[PDB]
Amino acid sequence: SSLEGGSEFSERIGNSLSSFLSESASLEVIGNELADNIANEIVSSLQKDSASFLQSGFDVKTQLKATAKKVLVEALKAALEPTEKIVASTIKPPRVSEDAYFLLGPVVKTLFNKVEDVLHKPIPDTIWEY
Amino acid sequence: SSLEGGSEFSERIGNSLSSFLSESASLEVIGNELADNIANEIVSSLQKDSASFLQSGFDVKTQLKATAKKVLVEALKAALEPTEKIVASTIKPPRVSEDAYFLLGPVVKTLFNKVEDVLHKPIPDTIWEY
Ligand code: NA
Ligand code: NA
Repeated sequence: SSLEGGSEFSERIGNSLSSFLSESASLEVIGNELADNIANEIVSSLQKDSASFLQSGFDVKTQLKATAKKVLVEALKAALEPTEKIVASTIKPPRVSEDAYFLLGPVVKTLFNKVEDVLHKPIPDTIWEY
Repeated sequence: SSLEGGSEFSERIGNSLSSFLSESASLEVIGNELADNIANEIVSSLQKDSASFLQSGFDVKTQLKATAKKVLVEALKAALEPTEKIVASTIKPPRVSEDAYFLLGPVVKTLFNKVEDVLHKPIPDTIWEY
Protein backbone atom coordinates (compact mmCIF):
# COMPACT_ATOMS: atom_id res chain seq x y z
CA SER A 1 0.00 0.00 0.00
CA SER A 2 2.30 2.74 -1.33
CA LEU A 3 0.99 5.89 -2.98
CA GLU A 4 1.31 6.64 -6.68
CA GLY A 5 3.82 9.47 -6.86
CA GLY A 6 3.79 10.16 -3.14
CA SER A 7 6.69 12.61 -3.29
CA GLU A 8 4.85 14.57 -6.00
CA PHE A 9 1.55 14.41 -4.09
CA SER A 10 3.19 16.07 -1.08
CA GLU A 11 4.37 18.92 -3.33
CA ARG A 12 0.86 19.52 -4.71
CA ILE A 13 -0.43 19.96 -1.15
CA GLY A 14 2.24 22.51 -0.30
CA ASN A 15 1.49 24.44 -3.49
CA SER A 16 -2.27 24.54 -2.88
CA LEU A 17 -1.62 26.09 0.54
CA SER A 18 1.45 28.11 -0.44
CA SER A 19 -0.70 29.90 -3.03
CA PHE A 20 -2.52 31.68 -0.21
CA LEU A 21 0.53 33.87 0.32
CA SER A 22 2.26 33.66 -3.07
CA GLU A 23 -1.05 34.61 -4.72
CA SER A 24 -4.22 36.07 -3.28
CA ALA A 25 -6.12 32.79 -3.22
CA SER A 26 -9.47 32.40 -1.50
CA LEU A 27 -9.45 30.13 1.54
CA GLU A 28 -12.44 28.48 -0.15
CA VAL A 29 -10.56 27.87 -3.41
CA ILE A 30 -7.75 26.14 -1.54
CA GLY A 31 -10.15 23.95 0.42
CA ASN A 32 -11.56 22.71 -2.87
CA GLU A 33 -8.26 21.90 -4.56
CA LEU A 34 -6.99 20.18 -1.43
CA ALA A 35 -9.98 17.83 -1.53
CA ASP A 36 -9.36 17.36 -5.26
CA ASN A 37 -5.74 16.41 -4.51
CA ILE A 38 -6.73 13.99 -1.75
CA ALA A 39 -9.64 12.47 -3.65
CA ASN A 40 -7.56 12.19 -6.84
CA GLU A 41 -4.61 10.63 -5.01
CA ILE A 42 -6.90 8.01 -3.45
CA VAL A 43 -8.00 6.88 -6.92
CA SER A 44 -4.44 6.99 -8.29
CA SER A 45 -3.08 4.95 -5.41
CA LEU A 46 -5.91 2.41 -5.47
CA GLN A 47 -5.33 1.73 -9.16
CA LYS A 48 -1.72 1.06 -8.18
CA ASP A 49 -2.51 -1.20 -5.21
CA SER A 50 -5.51 -3.15 -6.63
CA ALA A 51 -5.23 -5.00 -9.90
CA SER A 52 -8.97 -5.56 -9.47
CA PHE A 53 -9.80 -1.88 -9.04
CA LEU A 54 -7.74 -0.98 -12.08
CA GLN A 55 -9.72 -3.64 -13.95
CA SER A 56 -12.99 -1.80 -13.37
CA GLY A 57 -15.29 0.82 -14.52
CA PHE A 58 -13.81 4.28 -15.05
CA ASP A 59 -17.33 5.17 -13.88
CA VAL A 60 -16.44 3.67 -10.50
CA LYS A 61 -13.28 5.77 -10.34
CA THR A 62 -15.00 9.11 -10.94
CA GLN A 63 -17.53 8.06 -8.29
CA LEU A 64 -14.79 7.19 -5.80
CA LYS A 65 -13.35 10.67 -6.44
CA ALA A 66 -16.75 12.33 -6.00
CA THR A 67 -17.52 10.30 -2.87
CA ALA A 68 -14.14 10.82 -1.20
CA LYS A 69 -14.35 14.55 -1.87
CA LYS A 70 -17.90 14.72 -0.49
CA VAL A 71 -16.76 12.82 2.61
CA LEU A 72 -13.90 15.24 3.28
CA VAL A 73 -16.32 18.16 3.03
CA GLU A 74 -18.90 16.57 5.31
CA ALA A 75 -16.17 15.53 7.76
CA LEU A 76 -14.97 19.12 8.13
CA LYS A 77 -18.54 20.38 8.66
CA ALA A 78 -19.15 17.66 11.26
CA ALA A 79 -16.07 18.85 13.16
CA LEU A 80 -17.27 22.45 13.52
CA GLU A 81 -19.90 22.16 16.26
CA PRO A 82 -17.87 19.82 18.53
CA THR A 83 -14.97 22.25 18.04
CA GLU A 84 -17.11 25.21 19.10
CA LYS A 85 -18.32 23.14 22.06
CA ILE A 86 -14.67 22.58 23.01
CA VAL A 87 -13.70 26.23 22.58
CA ALA A 88 -16.78 27.49 24.42
CA SER A 89 -16.02 25.03 27.20
CA THR A 90 -12.51 26.50 27.52
CA ILE A 91 -13.44 30.20 27.67
CA LYS A 92 -16.70 29.99 29.62
CA PRO A 93 -16.69 31.08 33.28
CA PRO A 94 -15.22 30.30 35.80
CA ARG A 95 -12.28 29.73 33.44
CA VAL A 96 -12.72 33.42 32.58
CA SER A 97 -14.15 36.30 34.61
CA GLU A 98 -17.84 36.41 33.71
CA ASP A 99 -17.45 40.13 33.04
CA ALA A 100 -14.49 39.15 30.85
CA TYR A 101 -16.64 36.61 29.01
CA PHE A 102 -19.23 39.31 28.33
CA LEU A 103 -16.54 40.76 26.07
CA LEU A 104 -14.66 37.64 24.94
CA GLY A 105 -17.57 35.33 24.10
CA PRO A 106 -19.14 37.41 21.34
CA VAL A 107 -15.69 37.75 19.76
CA VAL A 108 -15.28 33.99 19.45
CA LYS A 109 -18.94 33.41 18.58
CA THR A 110 -18.44 35.94 15.79
CA LEU A 111 -15.14 34.34 14.76
CA PHE A 112 -16.81 30.93 14.45
CA ASN A 113 -19.93 32.39 12.82
CA LYS A 114 -17.60 33.30 9.96
CA VAL A 115 -16.47 29.68 9.72
CA GLU A 116 -20.10 28.53 9.96
CA ASP A 117 -20.93 30.65 6.91
CA VAL A 118 -17.82 29.78 4.87
CA LEU A 119 -18.45 26.06 5.47
CA HIS A 120 -22.25 26.44 5.11
CA LYS A 121 -22.95 24.69 8.43
CA PRO A 122 -24.85 27.21 10.55
CA ILE A 123 -24.83 26.27 14.23
CA PRO A 124 -26.93 27.73 17.09
CA ASP A 125 -25.36 30.70 18.83
CA THR A 126 -26.66 29.20 22.10
CA ILE A 127 -23.44 27.20 22.59
CA TRP A 128 -21.94 30.41 23.99
CA GLU A 129 -24.90 31.41 26.17
CA TYR A 130 -23.57 30.49 29.64
CA SER B 1 -23.48 10.47 -4.38
CA SER B 2 -24.90 10.43 -0.82
CA LEU B 3 -23.04 9.18 2.24
CA GLU B 4 -23.95 6.02 4.11
CA GLY B 5 -25.43 7.08 7.44
CA GLY B 6 -24.39 10.70 7.02
CA SER B 7 -26.11 11.78 10.23
CA GLU B 8 -24.32 8.95 12.08
CA PHE B 9 -20.95 9.71 10.47
CA SER B 10 -21.25 13.28 11.78
CA GLU B 11 -21.65 11.79 15.27
CA ARG B 12 -18.56 9.58 15.19
CA ILE B 13 -16.56 12.73 14.38
CA GLY B 14 -17.96 14.63 17.36
CA ASN B 15 -17.27 11.78 19.77
CA SER B 16 -13.68 11.54 18.54
CA LEU B 17 -13.26 15.26 19.26
CA SER B 18 -15.38 15.45 22.42
CA SER B 19 -13.06 12.79 23.84
CA PHE B 20 -10.33 15.47 23.91
CA LEU B 21 -11.83 16.96 27.08
CA SER B 22 -13.54 13.91 28.56
CA GLU B 23 -11.18 10.95 29.03
CA SER B 24 -8.23 13.34 28.50
CA ALA B 25 -7.57 11.27 25.40
CA SER B 26 -4.28 11.21 23.51
CA LEU B 27 -4.01 13.47 20.48
CA GLU B 28 -2.46 10.63 18.46
CA VAL B 29 -5.49 8.50 19.34
CA ILE B 30 -8.09 11.10 18.33
CA GLY B 31 -6.40 11.87 15.03
CA ASN B 32 -6.22 8.17 14.22
CA GLU B 33 -9.89 7.42 14.78
CA LEU B 34 -10.60 10.49 12.64
CA ALA B 35 -8.69 9.03 9.70
CA ASP B 36 -10.39 5.69 10.35
CA ASN B 37 -13.77 7.44 10.36
CA ILE B 38 -13.02 9.13 7.04
CA ALA B 39 -11.35 6.14 5.41
CA ASN B 40 -14.15 3.84 6.60
CA GLU B 41 -16.87 6.28 5.51
CA ILE B 42 -15.36 6.54 2.01
CA VAL B 43 -15.67 2.77 1.56
CA SER B 44 -19.15 2.69 3.10
CA SER B 45 -20.40 5.53 0.91
CA LEU B 46 -19.00 3.97 -2.27
CA GLN B 47 -20.80 0.70 -1.55
CA LYS B 48 -23.92 2.88 -1.41
CA ASP B 49 -23.22 5.07 -4.44
CA SER B 50 -21.89 2.49 -6.91
CA ALA B 51 -23.55 -0.82 -7.64
CA SER B 52 -20.41 -2.44 -9.05
CA PHE B 53 -18.18 -1.42 -6.15
CA LEU B 54 -20.63 -3.01 -3.73
CA GLN B 55 -20.15 -6.04 -5.99
CA SER B 56 -16.31 -5.72 -6.03
CA GLY B 57 -15.83 -7.62 -2.76
CA PHE B 58 -13.72 -7.53 0.36
CA ASP B 59 -10.18 -7.57 -1.05
CA VAL B 60 -10.65 -4.19 -2.78
CA LYS B 61 -12.65 -2.48 -0.05
CA THR B 62 -10.10 -2.99 2.73
CA GLN B 63 -7.35 -1.81 0.39
CA LEU B 64 -9.34 1.36 -0.27
CA LYS B 65 -9.54 2.03 3.48
CA ALA B 66 -5.79 1.50 3.87
CA THR B 67 -5.02 3.76 0.91
CA ALA B 68 -7.50 6.44 1.97
CA LYS B 69 -6.09 6.51 5.49
CA LYS B 70 -2.52 6.66 4.20
CA VAL B 71 -3.36 9.50 1.81
CA LEU B 72 -4.91 11.45 4.68
CA VAL B 73 -1.80 11.16 6.82
CA GLU B 74 0.65 12.13 4.09
CA ALA B 75 -1.64 15.02 3.13
CA LEU B 76 -1.54 16.31 6.70
CA LYS B 77 2.27 16.07 6.93
CA ALA B 78 2.74 17.88 3.61
CA ALA B 79 0.38 20.62 4.81
CA LEU B 80 1.90 21.33 8.22
CA GLU B 81 4.83 23.57 7.24
CA PRO B 82 2.87 25.62 4.65
CA THR B 83 0.11 25.95 7.25
CA GLU B 84 2.45 27.20 9.99
CA LYS B 85 3.93 29.67 7.50
CA ILE B 86 0.41 30.96 6.80
CA VAL B 87 -0.55 31.24 10.47
CA ALA B 88 2.71 32.98 11.33
CA SER B 89 2.28 35.40 8.44
CA THR B 90 -1.22 36.25 9.66
CA ILE B 91 -0.45 36.95 13.33
CA LYS B 92 3.03 38.46 13.03
CA PRO B 93 3.31 42.23 13.62
CA PRO B 94 2.20 44.67 12.29
CA ARG B 95 -0.85 42.40 11.99
CA VAL B 96 -0.79 42.20 15.79
CA SER B 97 0.51 44.53 18.48
CA GLU B 98 4.09 43.35 18.89
CA ASP B 99 3.56 43.31 22.65
CA ALA B 100 0.47 41.21 21.91
CA TYR B 101 2.54 38.86 19.73
CA PHE B 102 4.97 38.51 22.64
CA LEU B 103 2.09 36.87 24.51
CA LEU B 104 0.42 35.27 21.48
CA GLY B 105 3.35 33.98 19.43
CA PRO B 106 4.81 31.48 21.90
CA VAL B 107 1.33 30.05 22.52
CA VAL B 108 0.80 29.11 18.88
CA LYS B 109 4.38 27.88 18.36
CA THR B 110 3.84 25.50 21.27
CA LEU B 111 0.37 24.68 19.93
CA PHE B 112 1.83 23.74 16.55
CA ASN B 113 4.81 21.99 18.16
CA LYS B 114 2.39 19.53 19.78
CA VAL B 115 1.35 18.56 16.24
CA GLU B 116 4.95 18.50 15.01
CA ASP B 117 5.82 15.90 17.65
CA VAL B 118 2.87 13.57 17.04
CA LEU B 119 3.44 13.33 13.28
CA HIS B 120 7.25 13.05 13.47
CA LYS B 121 7.61 16.20 11.33
CA PRO B 122 9.75 18.73 13.22
CA ILE B 123 9.88 22.26 11.83
CA PRO B 124 12.28 25.05 12.90
CA ASP B 125 10.81 27.44 15.46
CA THR B 126 12.55 30.18 13.41
CA ILE B 127 9.27 30.65 11.52
CA TRP B 128 8.03 32.72 14.48
CA GLU B 129 10.43 35.66 14.34
CA TYR B 130 10.57 39.02 16.10
NA1 NA C 1 -23.42 30.09 15.31
NA1 NA D 1 8.64 23.83 15.52
